[PDB]
Formats: sequence, C-alpha cells, structure tokens
Amino acid sequence: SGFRKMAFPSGKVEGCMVQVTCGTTTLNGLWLDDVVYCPRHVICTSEDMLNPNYEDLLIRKSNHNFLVQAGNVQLRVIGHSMQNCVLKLKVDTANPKTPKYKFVRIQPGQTFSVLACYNGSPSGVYQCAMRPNFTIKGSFLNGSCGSVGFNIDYDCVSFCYMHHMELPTGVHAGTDLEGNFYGPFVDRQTAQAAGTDTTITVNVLAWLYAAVINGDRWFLNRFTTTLNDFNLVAMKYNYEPLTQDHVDILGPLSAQTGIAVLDMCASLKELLQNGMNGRTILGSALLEDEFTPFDVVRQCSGVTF
Amino acid sequence: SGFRKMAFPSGKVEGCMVQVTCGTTTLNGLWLDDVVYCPRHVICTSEDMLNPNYEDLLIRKSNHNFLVQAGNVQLRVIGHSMQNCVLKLKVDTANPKTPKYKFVRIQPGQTFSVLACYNGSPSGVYQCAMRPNFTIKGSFLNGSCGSVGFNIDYDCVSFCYMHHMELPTGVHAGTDLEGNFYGPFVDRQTAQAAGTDTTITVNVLAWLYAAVINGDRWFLNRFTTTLNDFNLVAMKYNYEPLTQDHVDILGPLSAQTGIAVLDMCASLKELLQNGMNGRTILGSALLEDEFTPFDVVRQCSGVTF
Ligand SMILES: O=C(N[C@@H](C(=O)Nc1cncc2ccccc12)c1cccc(Cl)c1)[C@@H]1CC[C@H](C(=O)N2CCCC2)O1
Ligand SMILES: [Cl-]
Repeated sequence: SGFRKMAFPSGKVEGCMVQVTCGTTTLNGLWLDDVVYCPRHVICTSEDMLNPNYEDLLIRKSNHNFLVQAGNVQLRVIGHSMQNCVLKLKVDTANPKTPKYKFVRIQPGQTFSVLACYNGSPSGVYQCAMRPNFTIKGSFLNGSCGSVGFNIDYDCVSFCYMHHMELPTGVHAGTDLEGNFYGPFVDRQTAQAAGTDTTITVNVLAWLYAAVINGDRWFLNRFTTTLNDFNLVAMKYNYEPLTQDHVDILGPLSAQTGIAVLDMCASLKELLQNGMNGRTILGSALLEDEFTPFDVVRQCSGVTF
Repeated sequence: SGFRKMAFPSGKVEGCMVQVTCGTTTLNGLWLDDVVYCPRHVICTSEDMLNPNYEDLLIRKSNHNFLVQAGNVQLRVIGHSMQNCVLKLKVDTANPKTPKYKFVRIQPGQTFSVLACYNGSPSGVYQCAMRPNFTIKGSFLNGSCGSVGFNIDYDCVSFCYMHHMELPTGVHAGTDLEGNFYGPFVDRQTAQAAGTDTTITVNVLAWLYAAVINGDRWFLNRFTTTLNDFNLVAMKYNYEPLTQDHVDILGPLSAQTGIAVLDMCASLKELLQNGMNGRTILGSALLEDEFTPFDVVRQCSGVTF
C-alpha cells in the first residue's frame, strides 16, 4: 500500500557524470564508453548567446581546449564532433562504470527520473514528466546544464533527456541524447516562451485507477460517457484530448479494477465539475498527471484493495 | 527555479543491497563490511509471527539456514546475532562497495531517502519524512522488508531506517539500524495502530519560505504574531507546536527573504483559518510538511555528493 512519486535508483547514472569545462564555462557531461556527451552551448561566449554560429565556434576549438574531469581524474579529449545541439567529446578512456544503455526519444506525457548535477557531481534525484508543451517542470539552478533524464526498465538505462536551459516562466527545455530539442526551442538567448500547457488526461485516469487499487472509490459515479462527449468537456478544463490509443493503454487497469475506461472518464468529468469538496485522492488535493499507466502498474499491487 | 521532492543519489546504498532467504521467507539485507543487517522477523513463518520468541527461534537456526545473495553471487554466512529487532549475519566477505557510513537515529519531522527493494534489487527511490506519530507514508509492497532510509553528508551515508511492516491504514513502521523501532510498535502480527498524526509546522514554514524564494508571495501579509498566540492556533489545527529552536533554525531563510519567522507564522495562521481560496503554492493545494529547513536551503543552493 501507499503511492509515492518514485524515481529510479540513480547509481547507474551517477557513475557516468563528468564535469566539462571550456574557457570560463563549466557544465555536466555524460560519459558512456569513450564518449562524453554535453550541451553544445558549452563553447559559447557570454556575448555569443543571442545568435551563436556553433559550426564557426567549434571549428576554432582544439581537443585540448575541452577540459573533462571524472571525479579527481582529468580525462584526455582526443576528438570532437557536433550532432544537432549536443557536443560529443571522444576521450582516451572508456568509462568502466558504463551501464547497459539505449538513447530513446520520448513523447509528451512520458515520465522519467532526473539526476540533477553541478560540476559533474550528482546532488539529487526526482521524478517528472515531459509536459504536452514539451517543457519539464524541473528543479534546476545555474550549472545544472548537462544533467540527464532516464528510465531504468529491467537492467538497461534508457537516456531520454539532457538539460539545456531555463525559460522565463521557470520551466525547463532540453534535448534527447541525439541533440534534438523537445519542443520549438533553440539553444539561443532569443525571446522564447513555453506554449499554453495542458493536463495529461491519460495520466490523471491512470492515477484514478491507482487510487481505486489502493481502496479509494469516493469519486466514482453511476454514469458513463462517449469518448467525444468526454473530450468536449476535457478541452474546457485545459485537458489534453483522450485518444482511442489512451483508452487501449488503460485496458489492463480497467480489467484489474472492474471499471470501464469510459466509466472512469465520467468520474473525471464529475471531479472537474465539482472539485474535491475537502477530500483528497492518494494524499493530494489536486488531480495528479505525472504518473503514466505503466508507472501505476509498476508501483501498485496486482490485487485491488 | 522549480521545487521538487528530491531524494539523495542512491548509488552508495544500491551497492549494499542483498537478498536474505530463510526457509520460505525472502526479504532485503544491508551488507556493510562483513555484516548483513536485516529484520529479525525473517526467522518467522505464519505461525511464528503470532507469538514470536525470537531468541528461541534463533537458537534453532544454523548459519547454512540463512541464504544471502549479492547479485548473482552467494555469500557464506559464518555467524549470526540479534540486536533488538535486527538480525546481524556475519559473512565471509567484506563488501568492497562499502561506503563511508554511520548509523543514526532520527527525530520525527526529519526527512530521508528510501531505496525501495524487492529480492535484494533496488527498484525505486523516494523522499519522505518520519511523521510525528513515528510512521512513514511510504510506498511498499510484500517483499519490501529490509529496504532502508538514509541521508548523505558530504561522502558519508547516514543510515536511519529499515523497513519492517505495514499498518492497517497503509502507513509503514520500522527501526533504526540498531533495531530500535520508531514509535510504539512491535514486530509481530497483532492489533497495532498508528496514533493520530499531526502536521510538522517548522517544515510547512520552510516550504512557505521556499515558495517565496521561487516567486510565490500572494499569502504574505503585513501582520505578525507572538509564538504563544501562534501555538494556540496551531494546536487547534492538529499542527505540532513551534518551539524557539524551530524559530532559530528558520533564521537563515528569514534573513534571505526578509520575512521574520513570526511574520511567516501570521501567513500560516491566515492560511489555516481561511484556506487557499482556489490558489496553489508551489503547485500544491495543501500545505506541504515533508521538506525541512535544511532541505529548502540545500535545494535552493545546489549542494553536491
Ligand atoms: O542562463 C544561463 N545559461 C543557460 C541557462 O538557462 N541555464 C540554466 C538552466 N537551468 C536552470 C537555471 C536557473 C537559473 C539560471 C540559469 C539556469 C542558458 C541560457 C540561454 C541559452 C542556453 Cl542554451 C542556456 C547563464 C547566462 C549565460 C551563461 C552560459 O550558459 N554561458 C554559456 C557560455 C557563456 C556563458 O549562464
Ligand atoms: Cl514515450
């Protein structure tokens, strides 16, 4: 019993964090095999930030300009290349702590663990979700650039995010491990803003099924809804449309609890209309959207209370 | 910017988790140097858990009855002893991954990271607080017994909790690493209940200072209060008394934000008497009490490990 926002154990990722210094800029790198991956903006000047020409800045750099530190050991850079917004530094030593890994690009609504680092030193781990507007609501300060997002399903680490910047609203933007940004963002200090954010409907439904599994049913009602009527209502509360894919994905939780997806959609419609009335669901007074259907099945029991 | 429930990096603790099997019972052990620590109830079956005389049950066991597995390697048990509610299994191999560590007993209100494990395999890390009623609101399933709670100070791991059981309300009970329970609990199947819980006042105040630091000031007012008048109000809402020690501990956050501790108490008083009025603080519609004043300073400063 119980339901917590749970992050993956960070040990396999801690053994990969290094510090990357270029001139006066220091940030974090991810050392996998003989390559260190970091944001390419590590080569920028405090002037260059508005309209940097990264190809022009990189051609002027030599291997010995990049200082890479793994703990108290200096790694030797023997090559460098740029792939989209990520810099790849070839080093002379393969990381002996390299876990089994994959690089995965995630879709909005997906969750992951963030190992927040400063100066190549891990300081904390938290769980978060890729928002529908492609931003993440993280907890990052100056020097956190290069910190990574990951999932550890079985013994393989799937790297899905690398932190690049903070937007004026306090939210964060970054890339996958191939250097492609999530969202319409660029690694430039030009006026950029996060689009209007919405609630991840499929995740709120999964969380309502987690509450039922943990023995709470106060919010259920005798009603059902069509998918179209549910979406007409959901849109008015800034909720993402629920697709037939989402309904299919909620199938296992629906079979376990005995509550049809469209009957759970009717409870959600009623919750959005009535509020909570001084009550909580899984210790929360708001509808939680940062637990996917997969997270609920992984964390919750296979037997409903 | 951002404020997340953040756990310590779990790597130093993951290298200590082992699986302990005794008869038909499997649970988690903590391997430090040549000793494996685990709940003593591992020596109890479904009949032995009703009225357990642990010395009588232990005297009947031999070293080869305890199966200890570290990854895919079987450790050899060469001795066994009991200290309070924890079993200490002497093994033939010192753990080469043993970090610098201390065993510490924490007080209610203090926070720690939990590395939840099943079959000696870490599955998740979350942050939580020792409630004033000595329970923890964790997330645990069958097989989680022996999972540990910890904090990190520089490079030293301070082990403060070992999971033993779940109470009928879904909350959890356990011991320090010397086998002394937190709270009036015993390790056996019998009628046990968590006492009435209270809110950790010093932690709510720290979280209000974290909200101010992150740009959330709607709840501030021009008013102040005496500690005596605040404690009368707090007692009416099931809030723990605020002592002069708590006021002294909030000193740094008070100096940084420019809001006196008793000035912040007048805000908390108005929030208790009038509510949030449809508004949120740090993305929450409830007053959050699982961040200590130290956690706030650490997360809003970037301390690394
Ligand atoms: O804000 C800065 N850097 C980036 C950034 O956004 N970093 C941060 C990330 N997360 C949380 C943060 C919280 C508070 C302050 C910063 C945070 C940034 C800005 C613009 C574009 C990009 Cl791609 C990256 C400052 C100012 C320029 C300096 C910097 O990155 N330099 C590169 C080389 C010459 C100096 O550091
Ligand atoms: Cl995905």
